[PDB]
Amino acid sequence: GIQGLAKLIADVAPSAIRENDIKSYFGRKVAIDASMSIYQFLIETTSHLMGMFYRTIRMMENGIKPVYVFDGKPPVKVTKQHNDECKHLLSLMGIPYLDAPSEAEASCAALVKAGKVYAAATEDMDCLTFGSPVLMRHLTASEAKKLPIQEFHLSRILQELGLNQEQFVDLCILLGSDYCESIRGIGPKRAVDLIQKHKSIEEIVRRLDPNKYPVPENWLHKEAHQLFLEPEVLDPESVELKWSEPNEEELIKFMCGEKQFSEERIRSGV
Ligand SMILES: Cc1ccc2ccc([C@H](C)Oc3cn4c(c(O)c3=O)C(=O)N3CCOC[C@@H]3C4)cc2n1
Ligand SMILES: [Mg+2]
Ligand SMILES: [Mg+2]
Repeated sequence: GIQGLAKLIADVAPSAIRENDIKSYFGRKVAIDASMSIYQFLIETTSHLMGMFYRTIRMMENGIKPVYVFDGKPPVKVTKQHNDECKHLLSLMGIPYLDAPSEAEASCAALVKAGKVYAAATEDMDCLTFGSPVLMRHLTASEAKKLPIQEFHLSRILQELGLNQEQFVDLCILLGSDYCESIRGIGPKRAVDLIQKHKSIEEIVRRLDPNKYPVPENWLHKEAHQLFLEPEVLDPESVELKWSEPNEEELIKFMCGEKQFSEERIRSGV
């Protein structure tokens, strides 16, 4: 995640965010961060299946064509069983899924950048740092929250901030990422100003007062910078997204027979 990034974009580049009704995404393909979704559904339980079933029905009823992306090896805990059960449900629902080689959000970004889908759906702001042109938030949110879809357009973030993607990555590192430490005492607005002036963490560090703003020791900022700009992602040319007919009888055998959900409920959803 990126600490304070959504708040910063709302304060300093508000035209990069649009709040939209779910009906406005008719006909669009979306790459869902399935790993972040199942985690949210979990926050033997069946809420990973309840969430995946109902939020997927919601997307399809609004004309959205979702593809679910699952995490691979890393560069409340979601288990192999949760992922396997969700994939089994997705297959019987006729919804496509992809296994990312590493972070799902980086591979959802790759699908958007390649033009395979319109947007990446995740609450994780790392998706923008990994370079997704469009990020949609609150797509899988409970109807109890009645949240609009919060869409971020990365090009307008870069445009309002007067930055390229390399500089934006260094800004996110200074904001506080999960790949390395940030510099203590430099807040979000000061980090924007420093990057706009000096462009890189390298040019900032050679200027900071070591008495005032020392940098972390064994700082992995170069490795973090490289992972965001060149992430390990799925090859979008190997992807052909297809959606098929849900298998109602098998969905009943799995959700009702094996997982004890209501038959009338599952049948009405199918
Ligand atoms: C509830 C909630 C809503 C939004 C949130 C945004 C960001 C974050 C933190 C700071 O960052 C991340 C957390 N996670 C993941 C990320 O990539 C990540 O960057 C992730 O992939 N998974 C895999 C499945 O297991 C859970 C993890 C969750 C936590 C959040 N928590
Ligand atoms: Mg992340
Ligand atoms: Mg993730």
